[PDB]
Order: sequence, then structure tokens, then C-alpha cells
Amino acid sequence: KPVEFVKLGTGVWMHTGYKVVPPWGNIRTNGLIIERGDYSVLVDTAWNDAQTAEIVAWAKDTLQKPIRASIHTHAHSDKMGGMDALHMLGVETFATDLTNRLAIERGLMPAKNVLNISEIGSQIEWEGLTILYPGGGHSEDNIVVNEGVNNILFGGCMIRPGMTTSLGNIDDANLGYWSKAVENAANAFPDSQIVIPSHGKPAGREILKNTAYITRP
Amino acid sequence: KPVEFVKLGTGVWMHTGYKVVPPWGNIRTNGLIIERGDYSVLVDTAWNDAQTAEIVAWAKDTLQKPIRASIHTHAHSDKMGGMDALHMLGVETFATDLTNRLAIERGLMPAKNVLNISEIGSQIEWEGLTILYPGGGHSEDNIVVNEGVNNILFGGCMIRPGMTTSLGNIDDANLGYWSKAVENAANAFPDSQIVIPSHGKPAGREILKNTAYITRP
Amino acid sequence: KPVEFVKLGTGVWMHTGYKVVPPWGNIRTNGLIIERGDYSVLVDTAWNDAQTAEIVAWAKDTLQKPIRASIHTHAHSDKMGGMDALHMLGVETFATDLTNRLAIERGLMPAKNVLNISEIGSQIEWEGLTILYPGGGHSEDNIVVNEGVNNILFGGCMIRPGMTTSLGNIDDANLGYWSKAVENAANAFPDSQIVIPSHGKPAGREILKNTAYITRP
Ligand SMILES: [Zn+2]
Ligand SMILES: [Zn+2]
Ligand SMILES: [Zn+2]
Ligand SMILES: [Zn+2]
Ligand SMILES: [Zn+2]
Ligand SMILES: [Zn+2]
Repeated sequence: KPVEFVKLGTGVWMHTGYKVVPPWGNIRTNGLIIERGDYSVLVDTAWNDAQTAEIVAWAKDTLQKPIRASIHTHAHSDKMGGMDALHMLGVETFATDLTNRLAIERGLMPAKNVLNISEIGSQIEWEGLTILYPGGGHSEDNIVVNEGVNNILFGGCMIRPGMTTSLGNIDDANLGYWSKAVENAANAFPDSQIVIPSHGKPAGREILKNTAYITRP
Repeated sequence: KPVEFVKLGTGVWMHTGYKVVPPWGNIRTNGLIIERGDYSVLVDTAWNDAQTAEIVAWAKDTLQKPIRASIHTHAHSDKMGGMDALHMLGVETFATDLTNRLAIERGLMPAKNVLNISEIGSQIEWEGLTILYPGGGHSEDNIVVNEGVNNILFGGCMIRPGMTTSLGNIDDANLGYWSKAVENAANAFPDSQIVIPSHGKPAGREILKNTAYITRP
Repeated sequence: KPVEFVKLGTGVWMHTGYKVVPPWGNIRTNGLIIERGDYSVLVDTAWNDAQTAEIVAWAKDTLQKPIRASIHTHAHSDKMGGMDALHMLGVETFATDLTNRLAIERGLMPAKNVLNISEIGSQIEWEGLTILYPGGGHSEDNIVVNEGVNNILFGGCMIRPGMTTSLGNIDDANLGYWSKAVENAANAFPDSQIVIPSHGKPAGREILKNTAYITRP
């Protein structure tokens, strides 16, 4: 069950790695590779260093656009489990200040560069993407990332897969605000008809609606 | 008004970028590129990431001496506005501990490596240059950098342009010590007949004398 | 007395640099270069940046396996005196949290990445090596590194040379625990018949036994 790559749009790729989570078998986690002119940028590691090193190699060897920098969408091991590989492979890593503090607390390696988007609704442009902090949801520090050329919204773990009603790992969730965070992301990026959850298949905006329903108070 | 490069001496180049500062039009900021055997070092970013990326590209493509490391002469956006570009482009950045703390406070990105020159008069050798902390002046953390082969003193923003009497952005100035800081730099580097201010043209030691006069208590 | 390289095993090299320590003449310090498939990893700097830059160049030019990352075995200038060179040359550096804190206190540059092995007996795998914190000895933060293919134990400064009875620089030593730390390292890596001290020649396990004897309460 090695790392998979699939095209989502012009210059936009999904990476997927798998980890057995007992007693439930293999759980996928998804991130993105986004091409620029002669390099690429990364959204999230995979589960560990070996999977993450495969992603770096694939961008270099298949796209011929080496990964120069990355952004991490919250402090859990599906999104930051491969930080050491990124650092050793010359990738310049970015996360929010809160994400880095939580990463250190949780035994994960922090990113090298801090983004300051602590207020709900804060948005910044990063490497041609829009990063939004929509408020706490799956994790207090969760961020979303929008690719406005193809109109692809990376919801990460804040967006649940398909029509599930399961909530996933809620150890760090903000159960009170999660549905509002989803609405905030949906309202910020109305043109994005492709939505990417971490733990399921690419879908459309129906997975924003389903997630907001199943997590609503 | 794109980034300009001009030769100051053997292996020493000035980079200049421009920013409109309302209501006064385009304001230049200057830094240096200094060649070593097969790489170069940088003094200051330009105003932003795009200008700073042009500087990195020009060293690689025109000098064939890629920028390996940089030093930043205080925590303002003319000197550190391009830090993210440097970090993404593999440049190893240096600043004093005070500069990094002020950068974080001011919303700028800190350098990756800390120099400890906190006492007035402290000097260190860095990549064949002499770095001096002459005391607070234009900004409490301002440093100067001397290139002793061509005898070029980079005064940065601590040295005002030409015969102006205007003081520039004094929000963070040490008005009591600035003239003494200028004298300290002048006495430390007597052989340097080329003096580079951030916001005006290269000149000689008369701009040390003029600055010390116009900022004197 | 320039930097020396000697083969210890398949893909494992010792680097040695020298520094005059008045009034006693030239003192060697040793570290390792360990090959991987198309890159190498480094154990310790040499005494300063120039020596450390020679090591980086030799891995690139002679092994054709550039140094990608390094580990530092405690916060003294024989092990971390070349950090600035590593950082400028693109090496991703690692040390324990305690080592980094001591480095900053002692005027050395900290590593870029923190390992958390603070409890006596903690072991981690790093780049195919086993890193062990055996407890305080030569320095409170000393770690050892084992290369299990050739069975080479890098004892660093925690292991004294040959049959000496001298203790070296004990400014930061844990004289009460040092012999137990040596025993802990010996028991953790029983198969390693090649043992490398920082300040003497490669030897066998007799230098573990001698060190434990001469430092025992
Ligand atoms: Zn999560
Ligand atoms: Zn997740
Ligand atoms: Zn300024
Ligand atoms: Zn200025
Ligand atoms: Zn030592
Ligand atoms: Zn030593």
C-alpha cells in the first residue's frame, strides 16, 4: 500500500499514504503537490518519513518540479509525521504559530517558518494559494488551503469523507465551533467545486454540506 | 521600477529595489551582493519577496555565484521584507538576537541564525566581512558591515543620503545616541572611502560626517 | 595539520581535526561520515568552520555522497564548533534539546532540529543509526551513536583514549554517573567491537572498560 499520486487539475496532484490504525485496517491520508513554473509546493506530509520522502522524489523525478516549500494544516501525525524527511530533503516548511506549539506538545517536529493567522477568518496568500484559518474544528489549529486557478479547496481533516457520519479522531476537536468553521471555509471559497478531505475521496461541495450537518450542535 | 544592480568594486555589487511610500512616490532601498570563490553572500533583502527573488536569481544567473547566506542590518521591511523568499530559495539567513526579536514583534520573519553582538562596539568576522554593532541610531538594533578588500562600508539606514537634513523613518530611532553610533562606525573603519546608505546614492565619507551632524543632539 | 579521513568500515569514515590547546600542543577531535545510498550523514563537526567545510567538501568530492544531515554528541566546541559552516553548506543539523540549550549558553550555535531523548536509556533510530542517551558523563548532555552494519560505536568524548588515566576537560562532567553511563552504552551495544573516542585512536571495547575504571567513584 505505497504512496499514490492522482491528478486533480492542471498542475495540482493529490498524494495519498496509508497507515494501519488498529483495529480498523489501513487509513488513507491525503495532501497536495501544486506546481509552479520550475518548482512545486506541498500541502501536508504523509504519515511518516518514508512516505513523505517518496512524495519529494516523485515531484523531482516525475514532475521535474522539485518541492521547495510546504504548508501543514494542523499538528497531527497524518499532516506532520514526515517533517524530518522534508527538513532533510531541503523543503522549507511553514505552519501557524499555534500548530507549531501543538506539534511540539504532541511529539511532532515543528515547521521552520511561522504563519500568523490566529484570528478566525484570517487569510493570507502563500505561494499563490489562499490559506484561511476558519476557526477550530477537527483540531483547534486546523487551516484550509484554496488553489484558485483550478478552484480546488483542500479541506484537510476539517472536512469528513463522503456521506459518513463518523467524526474520526476527535481527541483535539472543537465540537462547538466545527460546523461554523466549515461554513466559514465554504463562504470564503465559493468557486471551488472540488473539495479534498484528508481521509476520503476527492468530492464536491456536498462534502462541505455533509460535514457541517454531521458536526452541527 | 524593477531591481537594479550596479558594481561598486571587485566582487561587490549594490542591489536596489523601490517601493511607493505614500504620499511621496518611489523610495529606493539598497543592499549588497559580495562574491566569494564560487558563491556569494547577501547584505539585506529588498522591500518584498519578488524583488528579493530577483536578486537571488541575478547572483545565480549573472555572477554564477549563488547566494549562500545573508545578513540583515535591522528589523524593518526594507531590510527584512524578503525573508520568506530567501528561506524558500535556500539562503541561510543571519541577524542579531535583538533584530530577530524586533522582527517578530514588527511582523517580519526572523533570520535562521543568531549573531551575539549586543554590546556597543562588538565586532565579529562573518564570511570575510566585519560586522559592527555601533549602538542605536536609526534603529536600536542597527548594524554596519565593512568589506575590507575594496574598503566599502555598508552603513545601511544608519547613514542618511547625501546632504539631506531629513531623518527618514524615525519611529524606532535612538535620537540621543545616533550621532555617536555614526562616529563609532567611522572610527572602526577608517580606510573605507566608499559608504553605502540604504536610501540614497553611494558616496564617500562626507555622508558619515553629514549624518553625524544632522542627527547630533 | 589539516583534516584527516580514514576508513573504519564499509561506508564509515572517521574525520579528524586538530587544534592547539595551550600549553599542550595539537589535540585531535574525531567524528564520523556514514554513507547512505546517494548521500551521507555526519556525526559531529570538527573544531571550527574551516575544518568542518573541508569535511563537507570531501564527502561531496571524494565519496560523491554529499552530507545531508548531522548529529552532535554534546555542546562543546570540538563537536559543535563548525555549526555555522554546516548551516551555510545546507546540512540539516540535529541535537538534543538539552544540547541545544547548553550550546546557546556556551556561545555555540544550536542545531536546527531537536531530538527528545532526555531520560537515561532513551534510544531512537536516526538515519539508520541508533542514538542513545546513556546519562551524564563527560558532559551532562553526552550522547553515543551506534552504526549496526559494521558494529561501530561512536563514544565521542564520553570514552577516553587508550590506557590514559587523564580525564580531559571535566568542566561540565558528571563525575558521579560517568562510569555508569559508560556501562549503559556498553550494555546497549554489545556487538560493537570498534569503539571511537573523540580524542584518541579508534580501539576496541577495552577502551570502554578502561574509561569505566578510570572514571569510577
Ligand atoms: Zn488531525
Ligand atoms: Zn486526519
Ligand atoms: Zn529602518
Ligand atoms: Zn531604511
Ligand atoms: Zn566535550
Ligand atoms: Zn571533547
